[PDB]
Amino acid sequence: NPCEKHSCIAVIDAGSTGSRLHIYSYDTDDTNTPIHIEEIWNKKIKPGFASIQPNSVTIDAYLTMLLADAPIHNIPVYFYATAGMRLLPQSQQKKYYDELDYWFRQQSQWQLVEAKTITGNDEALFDWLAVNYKLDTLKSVQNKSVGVMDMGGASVQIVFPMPKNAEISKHNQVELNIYGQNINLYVHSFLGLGQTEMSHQFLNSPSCFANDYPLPDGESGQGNAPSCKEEVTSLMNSVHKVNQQIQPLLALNPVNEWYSIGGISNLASSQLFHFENSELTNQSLLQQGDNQICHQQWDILNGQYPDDEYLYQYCLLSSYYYALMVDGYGINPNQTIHYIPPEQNLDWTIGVVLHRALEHHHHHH
Amino acid sequence: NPCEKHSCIAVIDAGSTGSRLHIYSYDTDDTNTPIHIEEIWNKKIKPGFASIQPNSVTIDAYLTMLLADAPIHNIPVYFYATAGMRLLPQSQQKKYYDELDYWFRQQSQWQLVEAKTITGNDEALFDWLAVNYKLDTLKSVQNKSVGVMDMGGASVQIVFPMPKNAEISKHNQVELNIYGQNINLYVHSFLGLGQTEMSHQFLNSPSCFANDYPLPDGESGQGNAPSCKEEVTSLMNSVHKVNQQIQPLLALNPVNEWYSIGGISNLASSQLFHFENSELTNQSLLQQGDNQICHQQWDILNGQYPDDEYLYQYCLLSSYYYALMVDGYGINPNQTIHYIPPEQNLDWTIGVVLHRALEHHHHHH
Ligand code: MOO
Ligand code: MOO
Ligand SMILES: [Cl-]
Ligand SMILES: [Cl-]
Ligand SMILES: [Mg+2]
Ligand SMILES: [Mg+2]
Ligand SMILES: [Mg+2]
Ligand SMILES: [Mg+2]
Ligand SMILES: [Mg+2]
Ligand code: NA
Repeated sequence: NPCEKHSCIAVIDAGSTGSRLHIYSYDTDDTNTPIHIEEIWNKKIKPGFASIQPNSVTIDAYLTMLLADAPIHNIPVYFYATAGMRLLPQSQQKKYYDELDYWFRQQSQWQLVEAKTITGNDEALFDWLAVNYKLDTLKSVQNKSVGVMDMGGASVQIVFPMPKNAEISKHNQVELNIYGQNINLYVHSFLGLGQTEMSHQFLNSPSCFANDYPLPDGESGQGNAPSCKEEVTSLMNSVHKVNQQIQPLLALNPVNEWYSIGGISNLASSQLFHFENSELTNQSLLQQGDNQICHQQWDILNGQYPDDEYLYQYCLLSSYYYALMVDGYGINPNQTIHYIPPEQNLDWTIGVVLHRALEHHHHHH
Repeated sequence: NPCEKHSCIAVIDAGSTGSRLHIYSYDTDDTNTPIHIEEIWNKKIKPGFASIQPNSVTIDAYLTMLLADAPIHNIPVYFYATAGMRLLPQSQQKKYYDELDYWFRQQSQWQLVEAKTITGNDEALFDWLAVNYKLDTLKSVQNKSVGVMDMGGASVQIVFPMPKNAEISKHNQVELNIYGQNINLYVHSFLGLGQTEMSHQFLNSPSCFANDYPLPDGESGQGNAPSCKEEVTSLMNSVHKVNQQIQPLLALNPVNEWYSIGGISNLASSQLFHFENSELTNQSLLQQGDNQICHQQWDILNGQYPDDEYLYQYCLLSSYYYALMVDGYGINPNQTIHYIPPEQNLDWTIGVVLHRALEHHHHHH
């Protein structure tokens, strides 16, 4: 019974593809900042909260499915929705939260702190805090710059150390004080550039699918990762101006180690790829995707890798990740990108556990 | 009961935002081609079929809601899904159709002819047939070229007369013989360019929202339709190459009269616009959206136009329709675009009633 010996908190990541409940036990240091954070419960359900009908019956069944069987209920809960909910009209988001708030008003133990759609900049902050907590890089001032990417279904986040810059929007910068050190981060989220939303722009692009894959328009895949990559790069740069926004900042504030969470782990774990030590390079990702996936016959691939979820998109996703990281962020194709092993299902939720403590009894900072 | 006096057929348009059942009565001419087509039943339900959970309980409820109270059931039924279903994995589409097939197997009167996701090119053919049927332009050879656009949530279609060309893909050309005339059409659908999917790439663009509209990233709208239009044009052309594909063909094959169905009629019916005769020009649409919507204060607009669905997107949609029609298709900003009055809810379903008869007892043409 860990919550009889430690503080405990529930954090729900309500993302575009599903909601994942975490309960963490933790202790605190001399400034009442969480340490010894341990996950004691993890439950995920599908589909995304923004994808279910926003009526009482459906939302009530979904929250019961997510929460009722948790081992401890008398604890603070944060329900934070991300890019899936950001895509909806305000009226629709309000209907979801009104029904969710009603559901919690009928719960006598759960302590609902907040339920809301967070900005992609908050999500990026929590991404960086969660990964650095796990890497054990927060307790002391670092030799090296650690950058984090989160590759979601609807948005993608990038976040890295950068000194305050009064020429850049206040919304894209965060200063915090944690474990005795002052940290200044650049944060950005690109809504629409998550894998699900991006893919809906390229489904009839033959270069983005394995040979003979049946495209929606009745034509056939004819995969070519470099060509698909160039198409996705036009969405990255001509549309979203990722290069113009990110490249000059990384040039001035280089990152020594890149970590990624989200969907790269799922792709890179395919047996179609040869990666070791839970790390890849963009050049190897694009080359392997081109040679083993894009240029292979669809029917053969399909039968040969039967456990590979969204295998039909692996030519597209190899090309898209390279477009995003290389052509968008300007990362060198030969630079190592660490991905957190998929078994961990690491998300940003530990960031909430840490962040909520940093202002103590100041309520409006 | 019309169907005791006439042939009858049910056609379901299962689009990205909902499904609309029509039952038509009709007679036939001396080639057994439908004439005197009349709508005797129309029922719409939300949301889109591709948006409900694909299990027997939910699918069964949805088809029951859509079909059970129809006045006549012992007739052929076509269930044709469009771009909403095109966006999904093949496995997921198979789940939906396996459950739908099972549901129809428990029905003793409905005669399910086909239930499938049709290509955007098929949808574009039906778009042209349905509109030209309503305009009464099919029975005799036209001295005028009539073009049709269908502005959907996930795809948009364009279709216009074009003599058969050996240099253009067979998939984008259709020859038919109807009412004794031979008609040759160019058809194209752009998946990802329907309004819902398009909008997901611009939700954090301040130029695309009314002043002080709260964007997902925490920043404020600062509307400017020409600027928003140039952003949306980069998705049309740099990404989808609409201009390169369409403009040369319209240059060689001018359209004399443009008609649109789908979302234009919803937008243009707002009291923010001044249009007459159910027609607009792109020049006027972009100017009016810029000055009445983009440059206005969000809270004022929101309270002033309380019945306007998706009012918060009208600066974006004005800018996007211009980007698509002018910068994409190359239509002159001063060219009249007819929109079918919104009360009609005219879709492409009459196109199915006509097209199914054209090959008579030939089953593999
Ligand atoms: O809600 Mo997301 O899947 O992290 O873009
Ligand atoms: O399924 Mo659509 O809404 O006609 O693009
Ligand atoms: Cl298509
Ligand atoms: Cl955001
Ligand atoms: Mg996420
Ligand atoms: Mg292996
Ligand atoms: Mg439609
Ligand atoms: Mg969607
Ligand atoms: Mg009026
Ligand atoms: Na999308």
